[PDB]
Amino acid sequence: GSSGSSGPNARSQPSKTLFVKGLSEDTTEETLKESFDGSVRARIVTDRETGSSKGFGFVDFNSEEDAKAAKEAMEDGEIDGNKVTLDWAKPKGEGGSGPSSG
Repeated sequence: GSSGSSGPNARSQPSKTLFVKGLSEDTTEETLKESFDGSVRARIVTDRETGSSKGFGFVDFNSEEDAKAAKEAMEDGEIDGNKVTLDWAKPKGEGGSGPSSG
């Protein structure tokens, strides 16, 4: 039962835009936006060869807070009958430099 967290629960501050991966080639920014009750806008990536929705985009929020609160909601949500994974749009680097012990 013991359940409870504080803050973003990460090393650095959270992101305002939520990364949504696992959409349907048809999934439009429209269905992606609504999916998150609170967001202000939505974006979807498209291929340059085929010119069709790759299957992932992003959801812009007024603030990291609103975004997070929306992430937990759609945490296990599925857009257009398809499971989607929400993750904080954050880079990585030239491989793996940053988080370490010694």
